[PDB]
Amino acid sequence: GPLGSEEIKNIDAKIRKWSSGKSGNIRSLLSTLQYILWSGSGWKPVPLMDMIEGNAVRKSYQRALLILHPDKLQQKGASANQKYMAEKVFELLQEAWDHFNTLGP
Repeated sequence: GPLGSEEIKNIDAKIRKWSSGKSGNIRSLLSTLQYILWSGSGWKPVPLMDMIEGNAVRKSYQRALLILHPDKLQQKGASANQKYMAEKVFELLQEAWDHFNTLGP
């Protein structure tokens, strides 16, 4: 159910399994979003070879923002649990974006 404890803990666990060994790495997260997002989020898969140069990374990041940004989800009428899942994924994406723009991989 919306914000149900068992559902939320299950979402937590899926996000942990998905993000493991990817945290801080923007390409690792972007290249695998299709494995964590729900159906018809709008995400199109993007292989590592399409996110090599800086502007390609930035473009793919923009696309992820436009899906996962809490304001966009609210505006798209997402469910409470969708918003919860997105907030966790979006936190990971932001942390990785900041690393990309300074240290890289």
